[PDB]
Amino acid sequence: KLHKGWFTEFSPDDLGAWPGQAFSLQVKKVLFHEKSKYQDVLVFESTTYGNVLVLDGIVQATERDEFSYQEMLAHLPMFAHPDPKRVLIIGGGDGGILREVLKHESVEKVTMCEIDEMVIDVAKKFLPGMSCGFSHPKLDLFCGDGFEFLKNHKNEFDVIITDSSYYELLRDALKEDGILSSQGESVWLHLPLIAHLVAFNRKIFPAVTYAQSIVSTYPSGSMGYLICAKNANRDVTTPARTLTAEQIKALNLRFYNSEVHKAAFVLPQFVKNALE
Amino acid sequence: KLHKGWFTEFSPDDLGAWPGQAFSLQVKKVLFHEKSKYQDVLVFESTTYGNVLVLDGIVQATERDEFSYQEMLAHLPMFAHPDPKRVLIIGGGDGGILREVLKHESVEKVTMCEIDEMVIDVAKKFLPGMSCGFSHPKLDLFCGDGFEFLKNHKNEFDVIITDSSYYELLRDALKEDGILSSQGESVWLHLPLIAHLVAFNRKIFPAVTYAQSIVSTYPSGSMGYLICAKNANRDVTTPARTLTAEQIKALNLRFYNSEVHKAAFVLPQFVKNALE
Repeated sequence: KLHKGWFTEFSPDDLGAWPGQAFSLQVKKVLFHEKSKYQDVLVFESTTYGNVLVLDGIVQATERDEFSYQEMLAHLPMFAHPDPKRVLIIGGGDGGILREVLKHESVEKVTMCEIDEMVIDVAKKFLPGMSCGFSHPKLDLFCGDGFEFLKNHKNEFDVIITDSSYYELLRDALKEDGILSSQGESVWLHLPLIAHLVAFNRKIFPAVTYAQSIVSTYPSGSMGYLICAKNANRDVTTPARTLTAEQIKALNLRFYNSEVHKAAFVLPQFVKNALE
Repeated sequence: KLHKGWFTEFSPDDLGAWPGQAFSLQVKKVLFHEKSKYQDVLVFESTTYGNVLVLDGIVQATERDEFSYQEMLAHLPMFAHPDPKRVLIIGGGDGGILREVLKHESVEKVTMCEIDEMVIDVAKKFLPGMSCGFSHPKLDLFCGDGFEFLKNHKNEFDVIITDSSYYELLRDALKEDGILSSQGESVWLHLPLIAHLVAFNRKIFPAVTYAQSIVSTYPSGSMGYLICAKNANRDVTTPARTLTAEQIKALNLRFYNSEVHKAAFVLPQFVKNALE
């Protein structure tokens, strides 16, 4: 997919998508490019965004933006839950969600399901500051069939996060005041898809809300986040406890905070319409 | 700048900017492309974004997104002011800000400074729904030297909006409870520039705040907005009066509302740091 010193993130319709547009990064030099038994895995140093990881032609992480979507996707469920001790990450090969989860002292053990071990190694070698947590004693790594895992691990997890009736599996895997956080597509591109996803979870969970935030290297520039809670009294849109100016700096948070937490759920009109 | 059925919004460093990246739209057919005495003006029908207007190689408006930045840039100052009657738009050749301003019944007269009459005509011909308001009896159009204009029109305006000391001119042009709204760059790209702009306006106005929102076709996907008030007691971050579900639909608002209004000022950590 590399051209004239330029990488272009085309939509998969190239012979869930973003047809009719594409975003491009200027390349200094390729640093890796193999095929694992799952996906085309490419990393390059870019002119202005640092090292960037692309999987199957889709940008996954950038050194320039190492924090924005990861802080939101992890910290939303984490701070909304009143004492998250047991956490599951589905996806996360790059390390960014893991890094953010480990900032919560209440965590006793954190399990991560990543099928492609090559993504982890790449991230270890080419993307530090994204992949520090892979040596943490609280990390329980698993490369197995993740569906069977979830079938056999009911009532284990205070928080499940997924980098994306599977949602019934997720519901049963959570403990009783469990919160779920899932990567939630683009309101600019997949609004009928988002509407669909929210609707069926309202069948499964007593509380389902959809927040969003800016993310530069994501198609069209905002990622959404689906957040479902098992307890009908959990308001996931106000965090359990509220962070002070110094608690934030202590935690090296660059995007997320209590105020931002709350505002990410104040949706634009056209988004609010389609979710009723 | 047109290639293989694809238009690419490169950064001006092509031999205030976004070096090292670019965004692209798939072209069905060109619809216009002339040089006026000011700027290269190009409009094309795109595969998936409708007709798009590009000026000097910079995307200005799209039929897919006709509303998001327009609704915010215009309605922020408009609803923050308690009775805006006299309004000035600097820029606005496409018509979008004007459309949104005319929704406020309190407006008696609205003056617009656009140098390039070719942009207005193009917008009239190729972009309806963006350019309905060019026939409104409240619109006072002006194609003159806009600096001299502002020198001679002191204490006339309740609201000035600009599609972008200078800012001293603007301050003097405003009446006594005047509010100012200016296109405010990208927090992803021009943070030292945003920091600079906010700092000098805190010298000029007793209240200066910076809000932002998502905007798909803008570089990296969020436009910022600079909002300054002459009265030190004006809190621009809470609108004067608060819109109901029906007032919103009456006004055909697709992005903006009172809740959204307020949240656009809740800045991400890294942005909040750099503005202190």
